[PDB]
Amino acid sequence: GSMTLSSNQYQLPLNVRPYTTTWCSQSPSCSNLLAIGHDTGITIYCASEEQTPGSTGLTLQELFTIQTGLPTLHLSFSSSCSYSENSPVYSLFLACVCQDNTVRLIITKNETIITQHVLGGKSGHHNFVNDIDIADVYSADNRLAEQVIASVGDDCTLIIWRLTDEGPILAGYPLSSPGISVQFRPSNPNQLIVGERNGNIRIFDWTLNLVKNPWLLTLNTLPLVGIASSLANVRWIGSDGSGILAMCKSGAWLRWNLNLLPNVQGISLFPSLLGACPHPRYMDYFATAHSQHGLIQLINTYEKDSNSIPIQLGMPIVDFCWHQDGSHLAIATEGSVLLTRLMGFTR
Repeated sequence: GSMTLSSNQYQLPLNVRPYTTTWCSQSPSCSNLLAIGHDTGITIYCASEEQTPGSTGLTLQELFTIQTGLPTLHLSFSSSCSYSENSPVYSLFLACVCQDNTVRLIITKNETIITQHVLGGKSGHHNFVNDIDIADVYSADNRLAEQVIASVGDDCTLIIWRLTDEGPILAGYPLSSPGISVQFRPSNPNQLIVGERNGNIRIFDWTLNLVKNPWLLTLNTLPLVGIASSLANVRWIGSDGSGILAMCKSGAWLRWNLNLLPNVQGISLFPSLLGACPHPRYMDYFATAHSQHGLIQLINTYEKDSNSIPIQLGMPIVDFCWHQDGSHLAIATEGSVLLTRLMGFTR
């Protein structure tokens, strides 16, 4: 089944290859900002309402480009991003992964990198970094105590990198196979979830008091089901992280709510190289792409036979993400970015 929608497409400069897309949802004032990581940096767009009469849909305006000089492969905005008028200035805080296998915190005034912290050499990952996330930690004082960056790689380690009122604190934790996803728990920056290539799913409170088994809980997709039987990503679902959604590269997906099996399982119409993209408002929904062919399936976890395919492009999809409003998707192709509004989520 198809879906009613409208899409605008914006050409990227002919020499610009995109790698990653993310909305600045973590910060309320900046939630209309879209970042595209590409081969020489990060380009920031602002989504706003169209000016020509009779268009409730959003348009995209390119703002500026943060120069890095090399590919940016993964990217996450922090909750400290802010905007102020009076010459308007965006103050951005971005965690990212670059082609040199560094994990970074990039702090900006519009395009200008005022401060940059770079984790590389011997302190950082010793192989490809596959994913990154960032969380802001506030103490009993209610001020910003720490910014915490988590990253996982093919060196089979999880790195926790805290930038404190004391300076940096670095910690590495061993995994049983390459770390392919990491995400802090919504509403609980003390906890995170790690997906491993082999199907292991680590839940971790990094603040408790290194060992071989620091996890609170390890789930596992392997008995319930590079491209194989597992695993593309795993994500928290719900405002409080009351659920977990895991997606294998085959398209097999699993959901747990928080006899010892998952609450529900299924399989996407297509393989899922990038993994699942959970809906930001309706926890029963997630999107998954056939990235090489340019298809996106929208799956409702409690309604099987709902073969909903809102998107077919006839060209590969590089990455995609939901806008916080839950109606728009941003989709990067090899030479463009699309802004797509699904009318059924309207709103």
